[PDB]
Amino acid sequence: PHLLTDAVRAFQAQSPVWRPADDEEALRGLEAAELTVPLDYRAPAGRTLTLGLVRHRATAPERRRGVLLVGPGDDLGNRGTLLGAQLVGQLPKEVLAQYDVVAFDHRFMGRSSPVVCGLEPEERFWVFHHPRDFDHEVRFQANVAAKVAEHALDILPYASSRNIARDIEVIRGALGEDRISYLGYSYGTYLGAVWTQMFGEHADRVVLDSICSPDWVWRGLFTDFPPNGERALTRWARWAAARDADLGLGATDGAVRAAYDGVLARVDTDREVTVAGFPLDRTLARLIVVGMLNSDRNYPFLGDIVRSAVHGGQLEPATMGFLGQMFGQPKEESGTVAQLAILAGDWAWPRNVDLYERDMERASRTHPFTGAAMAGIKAPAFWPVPPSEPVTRLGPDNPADSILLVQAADDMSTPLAAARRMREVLGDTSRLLTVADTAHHRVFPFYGNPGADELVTAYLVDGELPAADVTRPNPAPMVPT
Repeated sequence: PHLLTDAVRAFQAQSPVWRPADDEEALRGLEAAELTVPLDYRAPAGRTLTLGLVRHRATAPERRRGVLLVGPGDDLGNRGTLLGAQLVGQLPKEVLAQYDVVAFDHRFMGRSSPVVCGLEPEERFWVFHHPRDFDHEVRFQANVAAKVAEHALDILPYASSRNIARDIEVIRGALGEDRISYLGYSYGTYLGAVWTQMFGEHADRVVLDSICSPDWVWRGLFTDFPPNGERALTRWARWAAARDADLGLGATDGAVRAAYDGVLARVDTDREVTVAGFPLDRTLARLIVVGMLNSDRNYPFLGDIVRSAVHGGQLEPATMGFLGQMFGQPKEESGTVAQLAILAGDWAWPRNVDLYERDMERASRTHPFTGAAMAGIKAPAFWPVPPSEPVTRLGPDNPADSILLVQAADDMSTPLAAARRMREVLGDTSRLLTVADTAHHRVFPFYGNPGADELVTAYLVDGELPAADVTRPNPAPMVPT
């Protein structure tokens, strides 16, 4: 493989102009800047892109250590600039004191040359789409690919994690830094692994939190999910069962699950279901739950929602503002497009349609909650372009001086097994912190776990790393150990 260092250097001589980020409410309080990046690092004198950056700036100039680059989004499809805004509001004070926090939207979405393809609301849910039947899902997923092929064919070969890692190198040079620190979540942890593997001599301190497995690229991300979906739903049901008095579900795990399986049984036979008067289809009856299960702090919201879907009408006013934040508005399209483009642009998906039917039916049976939706046919199976480069070979020759991995032991979308595999692959330059009795996605700083916060802060501020992997407890667990 090739780094294309010459092309990167050519774009590292930029000096962006920063101003207040006044044109978007969520970004007020930050500076913004724009930066240029080649579409194809094999063609540095050819077509270019613009990336949108934001920055906070270290609050203690006399204690400034460097810049902390935020991975450009957590879950693939989300905006890195918005993640940066969330982080500026929640990182430890002393991190904000010693680091310029810099965030960005990666190529082809949000504030960075977004690509739009005329997707319908339902097609934006292509990832967790629950199938009517296999033949109908084939048509659905193939038709998503078609719309992206029609409108984005010219950039699809250049949607890759390796290109985003080169984009990071351009950002680093444009900031004038020899070394940068990095904080990433979910897909950002795969990007962090790739960028350090390629360019890790330029890493200072690296924190990866809620870990994508290195062996997932990229259908494994889907097919490994349903068992973790099942386990996370069962954990909630154990919590709900002990609270039968206050919630409307039963007093055993199975009873609460049966209650929920009843609302699925309905949507899967086209019988009507709503929660707040807002209607639920085959996919939403599942996706709303999955989305809630990204933090076990949401367990009461989920009790509220499942109760309202079974019996009631009213939602508690807390549950309303939290649902309306999530859905109610369609998912941001350029983020869906870039997600599609990267999942298929990094790696060639199986294209035989019968493998996917076999897998869907096997998974529908063994893991009913999300098995069909995850193991089934997906739009990358019909992708119009192949990857331009091999996938990055991650391994223990990673040149980063140190990498700290942070992982909730019971997290759903990025499970403990994934973090342990990343730890194995990166080798002795990495260390893994496991936070016990915690089913939460994005632990530091969002969960407020004292042990994780203290360990990560000690690393980022003082460079302290444990001699070997460590565990920290959850002093406020949602369910017994």
